[PDB]
Amino acid sequence: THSHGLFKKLGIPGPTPLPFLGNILSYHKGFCMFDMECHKKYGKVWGFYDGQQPVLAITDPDMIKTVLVKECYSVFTNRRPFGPVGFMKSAISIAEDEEWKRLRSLLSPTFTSGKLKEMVPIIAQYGDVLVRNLRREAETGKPVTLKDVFGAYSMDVITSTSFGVNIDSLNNPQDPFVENTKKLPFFLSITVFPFLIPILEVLNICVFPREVTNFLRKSVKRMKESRLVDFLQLMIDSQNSHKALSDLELVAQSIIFIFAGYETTSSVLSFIMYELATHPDVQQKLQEEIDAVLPNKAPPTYDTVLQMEYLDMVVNETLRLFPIAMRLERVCKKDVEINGMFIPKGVVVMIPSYALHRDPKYWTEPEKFLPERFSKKNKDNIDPYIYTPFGSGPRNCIGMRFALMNMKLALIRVLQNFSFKPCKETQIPLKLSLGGLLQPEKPVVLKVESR
Ligand code: HEM
Ligand SMILES: CC(C)(C)OC(=O)N[C@H](CS[C@H](Cc1ccccc1)C(=O)NCc1cccnc1)Cc1ccccc1
Repeated sequence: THSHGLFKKLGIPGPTPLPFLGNILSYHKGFCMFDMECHKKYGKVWGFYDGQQPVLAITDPDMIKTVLVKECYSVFTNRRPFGPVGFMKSAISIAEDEEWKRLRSLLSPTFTSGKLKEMVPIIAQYGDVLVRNLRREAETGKPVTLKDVFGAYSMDVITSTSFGVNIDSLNNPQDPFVENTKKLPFFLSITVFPFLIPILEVLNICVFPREVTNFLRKSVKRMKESRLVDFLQLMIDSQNSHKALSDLELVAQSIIFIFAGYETTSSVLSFIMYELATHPDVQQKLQEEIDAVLPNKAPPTYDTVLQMEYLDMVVNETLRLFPIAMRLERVCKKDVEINGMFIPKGVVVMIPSYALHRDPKYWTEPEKFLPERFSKKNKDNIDPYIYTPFGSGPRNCIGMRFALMNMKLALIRVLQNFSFKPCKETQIPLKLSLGGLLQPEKPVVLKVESR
């Protein structure tokens, strides 16, 4: 301190920071709105300060590719640290440098296409649970809260695809597992006071409610020593050139996968159903495609899901509008130059995906939900370093193909059986949480009718 002269020195523009707070008061309307304003106010690069922490936003695609792919191992290896994390330091998305590289290797084969194909039957079964739970509300002409019913399904897939546990968490009961996973303003104080992280790490306050972590640490070792197709097994089989996965490390990845696949899968489904309800022609076109590929509500398979091109377009265009990461970030670990621009050590480089996905300079009518932008005709004109809903380079979303498959199997089975209509209580137009997550302000409620 005061680092608040850094961008002024390098001649990079940006909004003037306030002492101690940097630019964070500018987050009051949300990260996303701030990034769009900076994009329009300042052009291709700009800097700002989370507290004392310099953040350099970059929007040039070549420069993005340099940061995410070309210089990843050498410079831009880690994300911005947050805490306190406790033992979750060993989790893949949080770990750093060689320890992350290791964990990436031990977990990468778990997410192959081949392994994903063997997970489809198990992921198929809970699609049926999803329909029946939906019908009980469709037969009772009462509006439905999608996040609840989609969460129940996403919850259902996680416990099965990661541990073998099998529940209908929606109704079926207070089964011992649904509840510790229920615990599925503090994080802002971190940024003005990031020097308090090591404080909280010697105090063992875990952002992961220390009890849940205590529940699964023992829960895993119950499962481990009971067996001795799912993620736990795929990881246990792995610990049988890198030191094998420890027993606590395995747990920490389990936790990351539960987090990853719960509110992401559920929220993206809710975003998709909102678009399909408020664009009835897309919904019908999708329903026809599904009936053409799977006549008589034939059960979807891995191969038939990959066959559905309009399904893919609907999914991709939704992710354009609602990229739930909002931003991609890498810590600069060395003095470097990329594409004719100096970057000093310790700067956080940030790619503002939300802003890039809704930038008129690449997207016509960016606010409109228009699946055709992803027609095999048009999909080729889309810069992969502008549309980046799963990141890019060695540190992109490891769960990407699982998550696309998991969501699509849900949609297919659901669209075979129901149509989705707006209720008077639907928020139209949907608004984003002014807060820190990409979620709707009010939850998505829609009318559900049986075909
Ligand atoms: C639609 C759902 C999802 C989306 C849009 C999504 C998106 C992302 C994005 C944008 C990143 C950052 C990548 C980067 O910085 O370049 C990421 C990281 C990650 N995601 Fe996902 N994700 C989703 C679901 C999942 C699921 C289901 C898993 C299951 C395990 C998962 C596991 C991970 C992991 C482990 C990382 C950290 C990768 C690493 O640091 O090596 N994600 N995800
Ligand atoms: C800005 C603040 C500090 C408020 O919260 C974050 O920093 N939020 C996370 C960073 S840990 C994240 C999820 C998580 C893990 C433990 C406890 C809560 C949450 C994780 O790794 N989840 C797997 C995942 C999540 C979403 C998409 N795909 C994969 C979000 C994150 C986004 C992209 C890459 C890595 C992390």
